[PDB]
Amino acid sequence: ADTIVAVELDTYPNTDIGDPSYPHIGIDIKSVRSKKTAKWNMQNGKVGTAHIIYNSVDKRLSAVVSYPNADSATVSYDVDLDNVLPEWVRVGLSASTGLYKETNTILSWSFTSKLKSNSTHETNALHFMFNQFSKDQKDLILQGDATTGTDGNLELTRVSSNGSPQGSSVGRALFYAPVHIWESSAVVASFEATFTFLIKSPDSHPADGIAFFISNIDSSIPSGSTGRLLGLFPDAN
Amino acid sequence: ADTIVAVELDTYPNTDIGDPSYPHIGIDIKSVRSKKTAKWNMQNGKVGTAHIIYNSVDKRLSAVVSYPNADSATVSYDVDLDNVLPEWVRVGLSASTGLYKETNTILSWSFTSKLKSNSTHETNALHFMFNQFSKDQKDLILQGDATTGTDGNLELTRVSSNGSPQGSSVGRALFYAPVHIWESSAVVASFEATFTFLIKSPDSHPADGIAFFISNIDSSIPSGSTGRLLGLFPDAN
Amino acid sequence: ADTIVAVELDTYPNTDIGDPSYPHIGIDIKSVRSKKTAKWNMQNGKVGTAHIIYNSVDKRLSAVVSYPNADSATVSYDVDLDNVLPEWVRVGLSASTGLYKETNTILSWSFTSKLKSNSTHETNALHFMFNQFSKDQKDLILQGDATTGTDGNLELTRVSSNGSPQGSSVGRALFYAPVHIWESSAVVASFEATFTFLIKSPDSHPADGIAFFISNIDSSIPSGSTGRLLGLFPDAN
Amino acid sequence: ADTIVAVELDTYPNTDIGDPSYPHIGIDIKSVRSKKTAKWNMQNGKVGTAHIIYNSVDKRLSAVVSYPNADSATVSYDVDLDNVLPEWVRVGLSASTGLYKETNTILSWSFTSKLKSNSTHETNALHFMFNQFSKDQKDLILQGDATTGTDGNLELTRVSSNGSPQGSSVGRALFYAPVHIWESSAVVASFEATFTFLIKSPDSHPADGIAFFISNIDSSIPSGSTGRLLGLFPDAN
Ligand SMILES: CO[C@H]1O[C@H](CO)[C@@H](O)[C@H](O)[C@H]1O
Ligand SMILES: CO[C@H]1O[C@H](CO)[C@@H](O)[C@H](O)[C@H]1O
Ligand SMILES: CO[C@H]1O[C@H](CO)[C@@H](O)[C@H](O)[C@H]1O
Ligand SMILES: CO[C@H]1O[C@H](CO)[C@@H](O)[C@H](O)[C@H]1O
Ligand SMILES: [Ca+2]
Ligand SMILES: [Ca+2]
Ligand SMILES: [Ca+2]
Ligand SMILES: [Ca+2]
Ligand SMILES: [Mn+2]
Ligand SMILES: [Mn+2]
Ligand SMILES: [Mn+2]
Ligand SMILES: [Mn+2]
Repeated sequence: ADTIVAVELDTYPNTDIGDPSYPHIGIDIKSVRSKKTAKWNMQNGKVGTAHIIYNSVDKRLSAVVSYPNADSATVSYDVDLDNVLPEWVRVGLSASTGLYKETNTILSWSFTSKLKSNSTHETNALHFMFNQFSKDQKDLILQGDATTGTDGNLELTRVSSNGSPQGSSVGRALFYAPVHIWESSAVVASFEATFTFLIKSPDSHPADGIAFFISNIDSSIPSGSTGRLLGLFPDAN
Repeated sequence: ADTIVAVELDTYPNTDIGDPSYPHIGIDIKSVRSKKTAKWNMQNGKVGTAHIIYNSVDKRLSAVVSYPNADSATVSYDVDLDNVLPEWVRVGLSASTGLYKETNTILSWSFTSKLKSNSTHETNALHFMFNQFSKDQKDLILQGDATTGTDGNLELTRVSSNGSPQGSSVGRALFYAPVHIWESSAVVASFEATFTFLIKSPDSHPADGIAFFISNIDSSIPSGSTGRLLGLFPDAN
Repeated sequence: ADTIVAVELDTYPNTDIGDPSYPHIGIDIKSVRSKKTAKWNMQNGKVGTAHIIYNSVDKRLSAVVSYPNADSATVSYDVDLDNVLPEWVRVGLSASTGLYKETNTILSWSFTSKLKSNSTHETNALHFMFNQFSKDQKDLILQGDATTGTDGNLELTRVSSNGSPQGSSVGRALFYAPVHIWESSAVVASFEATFTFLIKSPDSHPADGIAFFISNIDSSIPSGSTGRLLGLFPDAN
Repeated sequence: ADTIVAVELDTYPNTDIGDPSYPHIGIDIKSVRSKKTAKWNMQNGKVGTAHIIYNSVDKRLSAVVSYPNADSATVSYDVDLDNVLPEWVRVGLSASTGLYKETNTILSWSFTSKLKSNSTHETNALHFMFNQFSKDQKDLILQGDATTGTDGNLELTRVSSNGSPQGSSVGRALFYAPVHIWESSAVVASFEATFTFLIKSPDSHPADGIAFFISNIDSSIPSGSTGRLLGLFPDAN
């Protein structure tokens, strides 16, 4: 099984699996049943921004999602990631559709990770920024239905030539290099991620969502994870 | 005026104004009587590192002070800086000596503040890093007894040619440009500061401390702030 | 007299002062008569980008100006800036109008300067990024007619409430802190600047241009520098 | 295949394959016979720094190698990397020993590449910084005899437990993620690399050198590349 820590932007309430009865953002620690959720006023067809931050001193994972001239939704959860994740991890973006569907377009993604060790002036850092995706983006491992390059964007799920999102799709984009997210002798370890997205549905209920995730480096899409499982979990427990 | 938020590295216990009876690190929100403290095992004559972090989503000001392969001291306090500080501030380093003394040497100092406002990708940022200070450090406002260029370092308090710290000294170094640390339409505002210091005392009785502070842009050393007031407060209330 | 090194985006050919007979970009070392110029196809009413770069190893000052889906114009000049400029300098943007006029709007500006000294891991750095300007931008010294905050933009020259650029205007925006652009013991000193602009004229010939400049820290707009002198030079020699 | 661009720090003169008869630094464009060299006063047993820079506007690859307060060696060569390299590359460090030997220790390594494309503000960037290497450095591909974690450093060639370098050794360390160093619609593409090394030889006769290189992503050490071929070339043509 993979170890997944994710920040989900869930557009479809699967009441039967623990979702709140509204679009929401949530912190998922190894289960799709979010440990904390916040009401999110998703704006169909508009470009939004999600900011995710964590540092080993506060041990608080927080995320803010906003649309220009709208209020933000923010959710935080106290978690000591050194007890949940392996030392080396891969980071990525995941999305899915099921009966209902929506485009899960990523227009930009940036990430920064820093390990500041005990003997200062011994920081290790990794930062990558994507403001354009190209047709053959060799630094991204694309899984499932994910593709790059259409209008210089990353399409996490299948969308037809005429712009229509397809149902029962699931895809993930993971950055190629392993990330050292924590290490025993660091006095401060922190990371921040930011991505802009465009979710638009034709049908009355967009589904299923987008998630920022951190996993074991060899993670792959689980069998049966389309729909409500966001291409992250094998079951809904 | 002046409004001060400071992270103090207090080496002398002034139990009459609320200090614990041991060297400590504390978060000072407009008063020398720290809102939160943590015991600090100050190592006389060794170079240590202080890391200060804050972000408006968590509204938690945290500081870590370590020495190469020694345990670190950490202190955190929940505070919404938008309700304490002006929008525009100046950041700096302060130090003082009283009847007892020590060298308050700064070997490097860096700071970073970022404001990610409402609109997709509209970020404002400021970053400066000094790993060596020159005799004519034009981008620093030196107040009191602070000098630069002695061995490529910043001396916040008076030291004599022979390397001996003087009593009743106070000095502060402020970065020249005003900093926008908060703004009403920012989705996320955050800052990080790091500095390495060397506190050395001829006898085993150092006083008074070093402090990283954020103040109104027009701040100047208050009268009588040597000693226990760290060059920061006018009184001990 | 001030010492000015500038990269001009000149929209009006003042043939009588040495300009080429077309819009052009040029490297100005202490004189408005550019040491090198390149033909520039200015696109009225479109947002463009200028990138300026220099490093002490190559001692080449280069600038590229482009508009999306258009060819860029680039100009380079070999100059050892340590022999032209003071060690400490202020950097800014300047613009002017004369009989003919245009808006000289800056939508974003970012700058990075680094001094890497001999004993490595002793780099000094300064970076600031502005993607939004506010009504009271305290970290910018505005000179002449320059104002900030209209649509979160920096207007270097006067433009009426109804959006009309005015003639005989000149204004400059300089970053507040002095910049150390070179120093005797650095093994590498480099800087890069980037700004996006929107120049639109109602009249048949926009004038006069925008310039990125580096000057002595106390520089002020010279008397008679509106029009063709870009608010940078006292005469046209 | 393989296509190699490298900056070599050559400590042993192989006058038969074109080396000057002194230790030198050189720019190698697909051949060990450097296109340009500069004399290097290699200081046995001291830690030195190498800085490599390149930007597509000037199309000039420059390198500076210095030692604390000693004169630096500089070498520059005009080359359009878009005509030599694939779009996607891997960057790494290489070293070898032959009949004579030395330690080829890397103490820190950082790299930064940025692509500023046509559209206002659409920049892609990659930055990694290693100031300490762990035994399990998962984001580095180690080829040959290179190992990490010995004292927090990268040993590119074989050293014995007692600190003695071995002959006929070759090893390379490549950053895990492919790097986009050039792209057809980029207005500006640039990269900077810095690394600190320590070359120590038991006798006063070190060989063979260390080299920073950029290659096709699938590059592996060529057969017989120990010694003078620096683990980079198959032959000496
Ligand atoms: C009706 O159920 C189907 O569609 C929804 C919405 O798309 C998914 O959440 C769910 O997994 C799938 O089984
Ligand atoms: C005994 O007092 C004096 O010396 C101590 C230590 O320097 C200071 O804290 C104090 O303000 C000053 O009055
Ligand atoms: C016709 O001349 C006037 O207008 C032009 C264009 O605006 C300026 O360059 C010049 O300085 C001013 O004297
Ligand atoms: C005399 O030769 C041997 O040793 C030298 C120095 O190590 C290498 O350059 C060379 O390739 C190898 O053949
Ligand atoms: Ca759901
Ligand atoms: Ca005290
Ligand atoms: Ca002109
Ligand atoms: Ca050789
Ligand atoms: Mn959910
Ligand atoms: Mn105290
Ligand atoms: Mn001109
Ligand atoms: Mn050679």
